[PDB]
Amino acid sequence: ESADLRALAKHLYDSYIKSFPLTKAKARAILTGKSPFVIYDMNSLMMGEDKIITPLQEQSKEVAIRIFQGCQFRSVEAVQEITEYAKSIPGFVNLDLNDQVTLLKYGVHEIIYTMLASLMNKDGVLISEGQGFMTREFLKSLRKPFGDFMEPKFEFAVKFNALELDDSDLAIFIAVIILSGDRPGLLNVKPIEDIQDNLLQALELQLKLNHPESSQLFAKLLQKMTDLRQIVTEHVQLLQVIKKTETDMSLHPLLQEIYKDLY
Ligand SMILES: O=C(O)c1c(Sc2ccccc2)c2cc(Cl)ccc2n1Cc1ccc(Cl)cc1
Ligand SMILES: O=C(O)[C@H](Cc1ccccc1)Oc1ccc(-c2ccccc2)cc1
Ligand SMILES: O=C(O)[C@H](Cc1ccccc1)Oc1ccc(-c2ccccc2)cc1
Repeated sequence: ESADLRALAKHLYDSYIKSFPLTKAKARAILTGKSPFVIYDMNSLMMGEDKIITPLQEQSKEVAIRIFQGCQFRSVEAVQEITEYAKSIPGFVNLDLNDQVTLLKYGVHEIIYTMLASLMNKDGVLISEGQGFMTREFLKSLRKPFGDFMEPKFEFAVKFNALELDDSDLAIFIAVIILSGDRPGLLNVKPIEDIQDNLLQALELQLKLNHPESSQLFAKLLQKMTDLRQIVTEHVQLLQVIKKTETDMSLHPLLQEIYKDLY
């Protein structure tokens, strides 16, 4: 029933609003003008780092290393809030715990990038809960291989943002991503597909109601999941070049655990 689906949509949204201080609405409100300092080069980064506690040993490290060490902090927090949102998805806590961990290891960064897109435009990304703006070309200018981390997230975000989703849309779309039945190592595929198919109905209903003059938005949205797997795939391959060139780069053990036996 359309009444059941709108209930599921509403449930996911209320749960999404509860778990994620980063919302498209707030991000868009900052990019609309409804103030942030701009890091566009080395000089402006140093000025800006002050205006956004880390040990002195970590502070004395290379700029490139420091930028990706610090994003890690918001990253692991995202993985925790994403994990809690997952549990609030009907049926998920009833999956086998091995399958719960597997969907979540494969899914968290696709969601992180989906939510990250709200903060990017074709020129830069809102940082520090919207207080700052770091440019895409300055990220590209970082020492190799660091200059290559972010550029494929920008290319996705420009296209993902062109669809003008609401948070109420994204609440369902990210639930769909977590409950993907074809992740490697899933024991019970069909209970997972059982929930997702029902989530794909909610998402379809939600797009027809929220985007009535856009007939194939659903199709475009579902394809972006291919973009996200490719961005994770690329991102992980880059982490190993970072294990071979960089050593002092302090990876976070939860990120280590997620990136084990993955793609
Ligand atoms: O903590 C931040 O605000 C931040 C950071 S941390 C940071 C930012 C600028 C200078 C030093 C550290 C970050 C780094 C990159 Cl390459 C891209 C986006 C970044 N952001 C924005 C961001 C938003 C959400 C999430 Cl999960 C991670 C990062
Ligand atoms: O610091 C945090 O707890 C979160 C972590 C998080 C990151 C991605 C998805 C879910 C959670 O990161 C944020 C990133 C941006 C923002 C934000 C807030 C207001 C306007 C724009 C961005 C808030 C939190
Ligand atoms: O993998 C992740 O969770 C993050 C994702 C992310 C990266 C930038 C902005 C928002 C999210 O990307 C990273 C890139 C490099 C590193 C890192 C940290 C310490 C040592 C080596 C690499 C950690 C995270």
